[PDB]
Amino acid sequence: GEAAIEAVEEMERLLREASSILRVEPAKLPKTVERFFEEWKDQRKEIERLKSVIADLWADILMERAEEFDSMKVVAEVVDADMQALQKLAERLAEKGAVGCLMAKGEGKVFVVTFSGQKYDARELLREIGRVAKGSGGGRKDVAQGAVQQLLDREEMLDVIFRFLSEHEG
Amino acid sequence: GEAAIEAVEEMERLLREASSILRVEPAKLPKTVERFFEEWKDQRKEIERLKSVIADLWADILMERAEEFDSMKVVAEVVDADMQALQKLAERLAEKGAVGCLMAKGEGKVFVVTFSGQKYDARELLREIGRVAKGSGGGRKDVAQGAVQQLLDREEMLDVIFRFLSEHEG
Repeated sequence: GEAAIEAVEEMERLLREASSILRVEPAKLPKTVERFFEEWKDQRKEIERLKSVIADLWADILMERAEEFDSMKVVAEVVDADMQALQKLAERLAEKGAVGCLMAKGEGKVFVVTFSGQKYDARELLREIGRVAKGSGGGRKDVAQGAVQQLLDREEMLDVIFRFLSEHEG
Repeated sequence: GEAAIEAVEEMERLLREASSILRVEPAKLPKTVERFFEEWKDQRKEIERLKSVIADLWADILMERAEEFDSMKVVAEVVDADMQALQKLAERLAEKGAVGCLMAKGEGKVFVVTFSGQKYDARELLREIGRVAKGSGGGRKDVAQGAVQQLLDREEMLDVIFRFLSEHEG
């Protein structure tokens, strides 16, 4: 039973350890730990909130240079984004009833995305430009992910997508 | 020392509570109090970063709506922002060489932020718009914070900002 004291040291150890890495009286520890755990959870959601807004504004900015084709706003721009981003943008542009494609340079390859807020099909538009840039990908009707090897101009793009519009659907 | 035989019990509880809130065995507490604490600071950084990005984009989209007075851009708008935000925008907007004022509704008052990436002094201007919306603030030559009771329309703001520009132009 002489190990009943060596354990008491254990407890006092652990307490002061944690209690110290937060710079607080070992007696005001629980209170601050609770607080910190809260902030930690808040910050977690807050960051996720901010990430949203950024893609929001970002999409908005992308609409600012849109082209028109049958009252439809076509968006085609090269962007400094990772795929996850391009996807967060594709959706957003789509919900605004726009149609087009976004590309972004990746290491070794080019990330591509296509969105549709109209009857046209994302996947359909994607292949179409995929043939041009030499690559493939798939997705849904309103959004489509893809990877390619050649980076195209906003012109080359618009050109590609314009055909797809004037032809594949009317 | 009996008043100490319970003081030890105390720490057993203290330790057990902290452990309890971060859902971990007291043995493995400091390890966890550490990870979180780290992840805590990281988050705070990340958040402050995401903010300066929302700013970068936001401002970029405010100019898209600027009027011009003798080839200079003037931004005047009502935005959903807090004084920290405003100040973030004002600086960006001035760094891009623009004149103008931003106003946002708050708890019981209206926040004002004028700026000038030109010869004009942000303060002079604030003083002027403040005189009309009933309020005051201060700042440096290029940016200025202030509070006002009535929230101006864009017409109203532009109205003021231009009159001011015209006086220092004749």
